[PDB]
Amino acid sequence: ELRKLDLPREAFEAASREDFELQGYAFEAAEEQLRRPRIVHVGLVQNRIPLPANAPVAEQVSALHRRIKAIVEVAAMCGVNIICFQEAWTMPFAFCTREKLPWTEFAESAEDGPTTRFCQKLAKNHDMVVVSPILERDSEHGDVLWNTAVVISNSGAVLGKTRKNHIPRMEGNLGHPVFQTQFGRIAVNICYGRHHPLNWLMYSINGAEIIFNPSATIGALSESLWPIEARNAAIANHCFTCAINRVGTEHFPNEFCSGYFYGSSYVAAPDSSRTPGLSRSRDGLLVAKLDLNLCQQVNDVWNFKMTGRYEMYARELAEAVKSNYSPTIVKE
Amino acid sequence: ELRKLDLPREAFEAASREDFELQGYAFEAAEEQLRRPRIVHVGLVQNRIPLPANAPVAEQVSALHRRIKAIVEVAAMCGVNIICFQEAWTMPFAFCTREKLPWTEFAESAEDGPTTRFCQKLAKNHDMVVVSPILERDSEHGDVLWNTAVVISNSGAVLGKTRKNHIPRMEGNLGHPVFQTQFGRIAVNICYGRHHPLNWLMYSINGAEIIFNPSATIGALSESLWPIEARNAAIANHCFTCAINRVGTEHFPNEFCSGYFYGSSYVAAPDSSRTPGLSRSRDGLLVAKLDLNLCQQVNDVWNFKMTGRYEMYARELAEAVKSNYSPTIVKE
Repeated sequence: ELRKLDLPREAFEAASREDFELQGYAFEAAEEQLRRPRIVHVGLVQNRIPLPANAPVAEQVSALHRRIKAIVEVAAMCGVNIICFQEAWTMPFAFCTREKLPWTEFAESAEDGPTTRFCQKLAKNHDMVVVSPILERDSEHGDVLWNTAVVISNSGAVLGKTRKNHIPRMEGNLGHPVFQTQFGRIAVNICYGRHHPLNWLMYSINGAEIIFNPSATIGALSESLWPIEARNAAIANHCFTCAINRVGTEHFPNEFCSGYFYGSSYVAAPDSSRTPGLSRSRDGLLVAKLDLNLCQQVNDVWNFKMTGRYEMYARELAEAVKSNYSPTIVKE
Repeated sequence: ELRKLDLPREAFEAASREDFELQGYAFEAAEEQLRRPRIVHVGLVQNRIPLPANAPVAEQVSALHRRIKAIVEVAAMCGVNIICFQEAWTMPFAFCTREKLPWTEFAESAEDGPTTRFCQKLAKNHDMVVVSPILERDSEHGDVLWNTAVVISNSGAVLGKTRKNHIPRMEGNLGHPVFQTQFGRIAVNICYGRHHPLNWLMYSINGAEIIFNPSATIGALSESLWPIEARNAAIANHCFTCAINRVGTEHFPNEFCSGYFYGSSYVAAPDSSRTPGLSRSRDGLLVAKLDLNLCQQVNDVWNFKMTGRYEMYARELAEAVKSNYSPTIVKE
C-alpha cells in the first residue's frame, strides 16, 4: 500500500474541470536515511482521441496538442519533472502501418515537426523533460516510417530519439539508447517491446534508471499480461518502469489493416511494489514520486547485475542463433 | 479461474491420512479442438523436514525419502507423469554451502548416490519422471560441491543432471540442458536462477516445454517477488513454469553461515493463467494437467521467438560485457 501524495487542491480542481483522473503515489526508501534521496516526480498521461478517427489530421493533431497542454499544466502544479505520453499519442491507432494515407499525413519529422516543436515549448515552459512517442517520417532515408519516441530536455532542446525494437507479426535500427537528463537516466521501451525481457535488459545495462513503456494495445489477452510484464522488468533490472496505454473505443476502421483500449497505466518499482492502475476508460494523469536510489536498498539484499553472467549468455545466445544450431538436449 | 480436477477419492483420503494438502487444476485449450491435445500431468511437492536440523544425516535423509514416497504414491493415483521436489529436498537448508560439516555428509553422487537410486525405484514403480534437486559431491572433479538436479526417466534410467547457474552474493558449468522425456521436454531453473530472465530464456531456446523452479527461499521481499517472476517467465517464453518452495521453520542454525519458508508452490501457463498457490505452512502436492500444445493457441496471437531478434541481442550483449564498454548514452 503506497503512500498517496497530497497533491495540491489546484491540481485536483483543474483535473475535475478538464475531465481527467488525477492520482499521486510515493515510492520512498526505508525511514532510516542510510543513503541520499534521489527524488524525481514522473507523470504518465493516458487519453482518448478528442475527435473522430476520420477528422482532418491538422485538427486531430492540434486538438491532441491542446489536450496534452491542459494535462501537463496540472502535472507542473504537482512538480512533475519527467512526463511521458502514450504510444502514437497524436493519432488514432491501427494495428498496422503502411506507406499510404492516413499514416503518411500523420507522420512527422522527429527533429523539427510540429509535435516536437510543441513539446520543446511545453518542456521549456514547465522545466519538464517530455517523452513524445510519434509516427516518424525519416526524410534523410527515403521517407520510411518508424514508430519513434523523441526525448525533449527541460531546457527545450531535443536530446534525441529511440525507435520501436520489436514489431508483432519496420524493426528499430537504433539499438538501446539511454538519455541522461537532469532528473535521471531514462529510456523508452515502445509498445510490444514490453513482451521482450532482453529489450528491457539492454536499456538497464546501458544505464536507464526509468524505463517508460508507451503502448497502444487491446483485448483480453493483452490486459491479462499487462500487470505482469512491466512489473517483472522493474524487478529483474532493479529499476522503475512506467506502463502507459491509451483509452477509448475510437480507432481507424479495421478495414484499413485487414478496438477497445483499456488504460490502466501504472508505475512499478525495483522492490516489486507498484501503483494502482489509472482508469480503464477515463483520460488520466498518474504522478509518481520516485527515489532513484531505492535500487541501492534492494541491492543490500540481491544484485542481479553482479550475478547475471552476461558474458556467458552472450556466448550461449550467439551459438544458439547459428543456422546449424542443434540445441543442448538430453535423451535416454 | 481454472477448472479444478476431480481427483480420486482415494487420493484425498490418503492426503488427509498423511497430513498434506492436495490440489488439482487444468490448463486446457479453447473448447474448439483445432489442434491435438498434448496432455501431461505434473506434480509439485513442497514439505518441511521431518526431523530436527541436528538429527543424524542417515535418519534425516531416509525420513525424507519415506515422506516423499507417501506423497508420490498419491501423485500416482492422480495420474502424475512428471514430479518435481523442492530445492535440496533431502536436507535442512542454509543460505550458504561450505566444504565442511554438515554439508559434506549430506552431499551425494548425482549418478548413483542413495537419493538418486531411491528416485530410480520410485520412477520405475509409478511410470513417472522424477526431478530430484540435491547437493552433489562431484568425485571425478576434486569432491567439489554443486547445487544439482538429477532427472530420472519413467523407465528408472538416469537421464542426466543440471546445475544451479545463478548464485547470490559454485556457479553452474553445464549450460542450459533440456531433457527430452516421454511426457515432454523439461528443464530445471534452480532456486535464485528464477531472478534471471536470461536463464529461463536459454532453457526455452534449447526446447523446454516445462521449466521447473525448485527453490528454498525466505523473507518478505522474496515472497513479494514470488508471484511475478516465474509467472512472467511462462509468458515471455510461451511455456509452462512450476514454482516450488519448501515450508516450515526448521533450519540449520544461522551461525553455520554467519528462517521461515513460505511454500506457495504454483504452476504458471503461457496464457498468463496460474494455479492458486499451495499453503504457506503445510506439506502439499499440486497436480496440474497441462496441454503442452497451449503455446500453439497463444502463437495465433503473438510469437515472441519469431520477433525476439536474438542475433541482435547476442551482438549487443557481447559489446556490453567488454572491459572498455562505454554505454549507449545521449546527453545535451
